[PDB]
Amino acid sequence: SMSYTWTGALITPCAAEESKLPINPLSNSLLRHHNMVYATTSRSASLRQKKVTFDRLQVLDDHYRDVLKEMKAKASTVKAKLLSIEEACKLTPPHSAKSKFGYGAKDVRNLSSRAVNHIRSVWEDLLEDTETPIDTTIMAKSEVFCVQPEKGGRKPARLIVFPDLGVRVCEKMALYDVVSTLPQAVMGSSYGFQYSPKQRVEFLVNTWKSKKCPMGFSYDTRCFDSTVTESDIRVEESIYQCCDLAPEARQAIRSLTERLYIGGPLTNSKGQNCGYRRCRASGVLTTSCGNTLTCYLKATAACRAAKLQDCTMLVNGDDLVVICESAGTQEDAAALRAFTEAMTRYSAPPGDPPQPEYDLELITSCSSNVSVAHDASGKRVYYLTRDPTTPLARAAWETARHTPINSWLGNIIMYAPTLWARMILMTHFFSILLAQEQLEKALDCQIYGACYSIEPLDLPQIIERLHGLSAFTLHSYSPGEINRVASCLRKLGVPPLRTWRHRARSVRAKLLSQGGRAATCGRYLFNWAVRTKLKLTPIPAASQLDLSGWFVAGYSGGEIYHSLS
Repeated sequence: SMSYTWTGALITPCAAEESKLPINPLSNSLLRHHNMVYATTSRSASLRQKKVTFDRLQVLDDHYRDVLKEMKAKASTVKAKLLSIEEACKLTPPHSAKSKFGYGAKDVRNLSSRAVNHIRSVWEDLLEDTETPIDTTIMAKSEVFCVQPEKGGRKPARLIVFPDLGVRVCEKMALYDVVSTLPQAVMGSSYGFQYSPKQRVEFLVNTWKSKKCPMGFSYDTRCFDSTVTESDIRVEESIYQCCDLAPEARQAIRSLTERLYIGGPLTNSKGQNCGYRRCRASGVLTTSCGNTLTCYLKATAACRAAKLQDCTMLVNGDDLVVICESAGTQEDAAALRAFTEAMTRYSAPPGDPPQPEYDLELITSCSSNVSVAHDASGKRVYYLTRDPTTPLARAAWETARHTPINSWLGNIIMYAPTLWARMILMTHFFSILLAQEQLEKALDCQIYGACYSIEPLDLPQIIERLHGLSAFTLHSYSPGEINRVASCLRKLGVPPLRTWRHRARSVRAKLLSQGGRAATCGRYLFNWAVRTKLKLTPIPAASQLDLSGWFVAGYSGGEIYHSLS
């Protein structure tokens, strides 16, 4: 069964695609090697198509089936509520794709008579048609990367697939509660999305220390979505069906599974037939939960085949980390081969093969690795961090162009404690914000496929809740970490880490100068940039935050918008 089949209709853009970074002043202040920062366009989509299109063989064994039965037994404890139309409408992001039926996302959120009526009619249809494949749009995704180690050697665009806005509101009705609460229920400590960065590094470390003589490894899969088989999607459904569901909810899931999730026609932006899909659609609500479930099922089966001892997993969609138990160096390298050849039977061959690590800090996952620093107390605090090449690169983009999602905002949130988000991302953007009278404005950002609307003035307490107060006091960062950031600041052409210190003093003074919530940003965020430190006490607004539904579930192209209605 082919992941995709094509007709020859192109993957068309719906608008004008920008490919290169503008030489903006605000841009160049951050990053001067602007010819290194590109964005993806539909021009590279056929390259991608060649990567994602293959025939997939799949052979399930007793291990797989044991594990599946164990997951279903736990999913049987779940009682999932059916959402009301209004409820699912509220969950729709305001700048989500308009419906081909002359109503939009802002219409849905407003309960526009028209939108609501043909959401209803779509729901009705899901109950009375169990067979007809639902149409989908296929699109080249525009993302900014920095170029790489070879020649100018760029990633092709990712392909997104999504049904109509109406179906997407329906998916939410039938399945939001299921995909929000079943992953934790089935996978427990291993479901990665339940974790704020603090909690995530805490789990990783505690898992590590709990071991004998720990061995760990990431496992990258080649184009995961393309490997998800029709079987995979049906089995996924068999798990959902173990929930207590409402009768309509149950037929809705059964219909969506047959009509949408397992495959269907792909249409371009010109309304032409592009071809057929028989694997995971990136942009349906089940994509994150289903990927996580499927990954954790396959991984856990492959462990037992590989005979790895006392494994623990952290699964985030298709990103898999495994901390387990060394049996000797050559033995370990041999079981890691087995895990792979077993994953390959399950139709999940590896990107570049898994490599046993023996330092926790060496293992990468979710584009991330644990690192160590010290708080003001000299006490060693663990934190999570990554190569800043991509974040800074996109930071360079959102500076020079208006973008719907400001990744930097999310990046300062998730990577509050990191050297590079503190010295560059915080400094850069706050000097901009201050020089533009735009601190009180709220900007949209994503955390785990979920959109929030946040005012940057509330960044210190959001950072304290998630990361701790030490994330304003960290120093003595590790050598290699420091050496990676600096090495990256060269590549991108970013002023080095001593440059950013002065700029910070300047804005920090400009921030204190304003009192109110502004000043507490300057005092807390940029306290690193002085030696006569102010001293830092718990912020009153910290505990009074509603950070519910923040680190509960992942919604990768699930179209979720948790912020205020």
